[PDB]
Amino acid sequence: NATEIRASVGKMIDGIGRFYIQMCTELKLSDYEGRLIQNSLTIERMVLSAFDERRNKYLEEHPSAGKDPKKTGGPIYKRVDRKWMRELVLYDKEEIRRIWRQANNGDDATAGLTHMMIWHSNLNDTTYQRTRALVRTGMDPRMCSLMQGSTLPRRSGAAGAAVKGVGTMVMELIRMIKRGINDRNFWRGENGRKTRSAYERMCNILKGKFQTAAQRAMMDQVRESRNPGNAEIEDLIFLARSALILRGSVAHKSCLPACVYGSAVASGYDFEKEGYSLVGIDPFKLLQNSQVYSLIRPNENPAHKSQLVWMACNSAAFEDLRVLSFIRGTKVSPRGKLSTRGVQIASNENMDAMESSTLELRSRYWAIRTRSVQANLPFDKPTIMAAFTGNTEGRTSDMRAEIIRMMEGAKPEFQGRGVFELSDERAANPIVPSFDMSNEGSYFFGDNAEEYDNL
Amino acid sequence: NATEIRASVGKMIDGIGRFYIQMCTELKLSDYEGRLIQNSLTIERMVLSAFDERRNKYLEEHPSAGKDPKKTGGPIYKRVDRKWMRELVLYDKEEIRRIWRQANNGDDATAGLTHMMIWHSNLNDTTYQRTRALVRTGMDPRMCSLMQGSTLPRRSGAAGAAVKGVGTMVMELIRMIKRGINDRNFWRGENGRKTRSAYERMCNILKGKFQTAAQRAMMDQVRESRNPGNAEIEDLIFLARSALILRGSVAHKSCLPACVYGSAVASGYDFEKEGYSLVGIDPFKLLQNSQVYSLIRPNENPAHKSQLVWMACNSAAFEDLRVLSFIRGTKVSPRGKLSTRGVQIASNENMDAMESSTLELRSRYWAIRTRSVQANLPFDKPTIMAAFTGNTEGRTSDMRAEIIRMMEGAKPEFQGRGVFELSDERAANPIVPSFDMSNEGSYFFGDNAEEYDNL
Amino acid sequence: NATEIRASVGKMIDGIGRFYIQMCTELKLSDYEGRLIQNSLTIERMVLSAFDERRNKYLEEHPSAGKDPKKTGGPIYKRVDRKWMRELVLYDKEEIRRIWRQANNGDDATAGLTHMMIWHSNLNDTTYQRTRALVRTGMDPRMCSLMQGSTLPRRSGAAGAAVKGVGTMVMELIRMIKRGINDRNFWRGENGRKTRSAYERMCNILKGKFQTAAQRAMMDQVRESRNPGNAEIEDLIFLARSALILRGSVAHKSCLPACVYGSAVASGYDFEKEGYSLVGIDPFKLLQNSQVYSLIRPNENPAHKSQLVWMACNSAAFEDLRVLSFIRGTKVSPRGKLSTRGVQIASNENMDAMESSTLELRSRYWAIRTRSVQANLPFDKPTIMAAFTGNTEGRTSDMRAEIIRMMEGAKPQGRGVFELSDERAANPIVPSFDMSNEGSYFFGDNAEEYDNL
Ligand code: NA
Repeated sequence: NATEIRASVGKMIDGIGRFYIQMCTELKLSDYEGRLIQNSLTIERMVLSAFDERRNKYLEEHPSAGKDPKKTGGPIYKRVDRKWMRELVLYDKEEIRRIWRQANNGDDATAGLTHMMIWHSNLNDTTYQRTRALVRTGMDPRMCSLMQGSTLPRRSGAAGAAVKGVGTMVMELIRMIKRGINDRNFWRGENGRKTRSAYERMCNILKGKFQTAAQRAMMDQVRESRNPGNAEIEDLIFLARSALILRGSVAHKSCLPACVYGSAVASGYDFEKEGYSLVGIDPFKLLQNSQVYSLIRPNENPAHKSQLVWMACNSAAFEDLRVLSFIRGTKVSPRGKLSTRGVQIASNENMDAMESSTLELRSRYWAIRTRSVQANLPFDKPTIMAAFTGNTEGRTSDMRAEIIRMMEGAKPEFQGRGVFELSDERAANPIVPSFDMSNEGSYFFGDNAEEYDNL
Repeated sequence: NATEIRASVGKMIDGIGRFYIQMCTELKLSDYEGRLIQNSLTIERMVLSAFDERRNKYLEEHPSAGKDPKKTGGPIYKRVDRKWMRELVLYDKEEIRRIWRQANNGDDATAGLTHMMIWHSNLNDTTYQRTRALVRTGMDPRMCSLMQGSTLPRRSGAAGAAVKGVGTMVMELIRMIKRGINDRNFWRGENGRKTRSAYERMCNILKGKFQTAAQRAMMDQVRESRNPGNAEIEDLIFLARSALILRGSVAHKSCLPACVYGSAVASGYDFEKEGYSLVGIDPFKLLQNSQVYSLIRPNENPAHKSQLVWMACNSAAFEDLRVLSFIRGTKVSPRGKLSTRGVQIASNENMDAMESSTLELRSRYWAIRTRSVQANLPFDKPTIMAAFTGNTEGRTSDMRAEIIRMMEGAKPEFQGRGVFELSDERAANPIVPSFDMSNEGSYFFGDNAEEYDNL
Repeated sequence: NATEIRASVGKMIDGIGRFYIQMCTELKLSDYEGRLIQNSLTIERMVLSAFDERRNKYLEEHPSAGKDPKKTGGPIYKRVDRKWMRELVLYDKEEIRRIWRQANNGDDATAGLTHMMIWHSNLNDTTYQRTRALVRTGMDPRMCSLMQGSTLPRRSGAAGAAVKGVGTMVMELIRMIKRGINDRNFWRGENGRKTRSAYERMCNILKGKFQTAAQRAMMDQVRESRNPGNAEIEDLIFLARSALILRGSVAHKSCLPACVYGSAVASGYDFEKEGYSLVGIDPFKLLQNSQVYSLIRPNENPAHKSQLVWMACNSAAFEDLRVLSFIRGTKVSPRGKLSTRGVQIASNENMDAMESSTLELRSRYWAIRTRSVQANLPFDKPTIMAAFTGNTEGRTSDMRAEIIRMMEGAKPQGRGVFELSDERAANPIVPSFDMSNEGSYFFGDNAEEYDNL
């Protein structure tokens, strides 16, 4: 029955590929322009917008975007007369829906839509900073390593929860609890009932993330509080600090851009026959054989742009760079050292100086997510100081004292990688890694990237 | 009437040059020795000392320096027999005053004295750290980016105030308030009236720096407190933290050393005819055409010494390094990464190992200070954490809550730079910069420079 | 009489060498294998274990190690058939004691045992991080620069105490005071008298470290408290923060591995004739003439492994890297920038990928510890913030206010640098620092935690 899931997962990868090929024909893009990752993002955004229907389920629309809510589109980049031309294309949302379902043989393929949504979330996590959003909710900016999927749409329920990190959940809870503090009628009446049911659902999702009985117990107390306030906000802050040392269980999905899937179907490949699994070597096989191009701004390093895309494709922004450097075979530097900005090109950017280069998406080894010798690496001092702080004042409980005790005695042993040679297609001989101890361990060390809430 | 100001500003630049030429002839310096920036500083110090008359208005004299208060002087460096010789010269302050007024055609030229004072202030800001002075006044050492002109003399009135930053003002206020806490007779008597009038003047100067109505309002409350104490000190600390995010308006004057002005007049240049403006391209033109040399210690990078002087000449220590790197055309590294120390050579240093090199003071572009596409860059995490802290305990108010609300929701839209080609003398086509995002943004990131209070 | 101490110190250096030569012959190691620093560490551990007799005086034994407490040993590495072989050797502790005393001409040579113990402490200080142990005792992890000899054995006598830093002493006091808070029979009875006598001894040792009258006075109050608790713990935390700015006086002993001493005696050298002094040029002379090899893991920089050993040999982990870089002649990078791990090889590590390289232990200059132009360097911002914090709330006293005043107004352990050609210390060298280098060895530290094993 495990190969039956591989057939269904391959069936939707086939669907994303079939759709992207039709969109390239529809937009009349050359083979090079079809492999441009900037064009792939625009095509992906149109489907999520067409099926969203202003629900904020698959993406988040601009306030301007809601000027003609029956149409969707974005920038399409073409190479004309030795220069890069940008044009704003528009299609009817009903037309885009028709083409998407047509590529999936009449089906809706909600999973195919979700797949591209998580790929966008992984790209935003690897690209943009979230420290300003943490400060608004009264959080420590040093918890940036807990923000998995913090850019997901507001109403992406089932799909988003699996990818969201502990800090992302505490943020959506603190945001919601602070909204209750203002007006007392928030949690009362018919309207209140629905919001209370979502409150208990979010608390249970976050409870499932924690893998210690003490952390789960404190989340139970927060959920049972019929009228939450500043007391629960402080408990959630404390639980966020524990997540730094006593890490929660967060799922990482390796979602590639649509152009990769499309260019593999164009050659000739039946993902429904061969099957497909996001867990093992299948994503690495596609990236080794892939050919993706990207627009590049002046004073940008195309090797750093490649690391940005390669890391987002593997959902590795929150993993140890010393492990990523071993798998990649090249130093995976922290984000602050990257001479690059977002993959997307803003509308105010000038096209005259824009160039393109080949994205380097290959790896020396491949790895399977494992959540048997193990070498465990220490946390950096900012993580240690952010975790063991603020416990000298305020609320106290038997559960807080128990959690702090587990934090102090925290063992080296969670979301690991089993490294194998590319020639070892069947995962015969696991490779014991040999880390370069001079590289930084956190992708967010000295982070200087753009803030997400800028547009 | 705008060209009438250019003629008067050119008249004092002519005066500084005429004076420096006379001092080189007076001291019998070679053409190379006249272009040595160590000699330029000594000559500049003698004028500020001659007209100060122990007022602490243009400089700050050593306690030893007041052993013969009728004379002034310093180290003069000459190249004799393949080595650098240092000698201590002494002149009567009346003689130095006579030579200064003779070069300015009998005038006093107070503006010319101020100009060299601000140039010394900009050099000290770019060179020395002030974290120990911040700790003495109970401040956050991470507010080092608010210490513009923190080395200006205490009794430098109107001219110095325009250059002083928000943190410099909070320091001089807290220093003054703590002396009021100690002695109860402070605000009483003739001294009390004067010191209270200076207190209200400093509060209004700092109030003018802030560009939000809420910040100005809190400064009014601090001024109206007829007997200030620890309550106002805590308000001033909070306002300093707000200045990190809601930046004040501080004036930056590009003041070049006297040797540059002197070497331009020596060739033949009438700054009174052509005019001169510190705002536009005139300082960049002088630096492009300039030829300045500097003594250099062992294990010092002459390129890093050049960045130190070039940054001080443009008063850019408190600006974004990614903008300075674009204008300079070369990476403008943070101060911690500079393999250099102060420009001045201490009296205890050994001359045998001393060498000299050519200062690289040229730039790829020039820029005019503007206080129209704009790309806004995030603050580093130490700035964010220093700004949003300490507000959980202690004082709360309608004004404090309003300021924090503006800080949390602060938009990126704080003085910018307008970049132009050197071939674009009339500022026709503005250049949209392309930053290298791998460079650090703060000149004080990982700061390791000497403390200013050591001598 | 100063040359009489040089003769006795040379007498024990000769003993360590005589012993190591006998151990190489006993273990049948080649000349190369005798110069492998991994073999030297194993040999050194066997002597400390044989004479310890489970006292925790010279080392700290593993719980497994106490499965046959009459024997001792460790991993010995040999080069067989182009590969590195590891074998676990075992010897009777009485046999190792007999071989050690025979090399010192029948004497016990406790100083020689202490010498290798301090060398192990210096290596652990330069290698492993102690931030997790700091958090357990409620301390600031930024006080890592105060942890000299924090890995020394529990019952290490006078010699070990002298090497311990201020933060190491506050840790052993807070640990002990927290044990008194829990159980009250602690300060009562025969145990109570002894444990109280050790408490007053530790307080006086730490009092001697401080070199300001105010800091010494606050330690007196901590000692006189007949029943200490959380009040003294907070006083000790405050005194540790003062040590960041008002540094204490801690002794640093340059102890080289036994293979260095052994390889110098093998050639032929009478340390008892020439004498030996850990203070001056003698350790630098040995390192200049030394030839030491080290096993090296994949993706490790042998130049960084060399810096690790050279720094531990000079007990320099807690000194300014800008001074160490001037003496070394090469940039001495912070520990976070080093592409290396511990010198020792764990039992779970695979020998197939292991290689060896030559340790670069030479220096451009030598220096004598001096505790006359002086150039003083600023503290980094984490040190400043860790020192001036927590004084807004809690306990207050005339002594705390006096110490903070001395900290805020504090004016600027030195090194006197000389050329290698200047053996008689004629011309002191005024250093010329590279101001781009980081000043603290622990800046951005990413090394393994000492307690994990
Ligand atoms: Na970056």
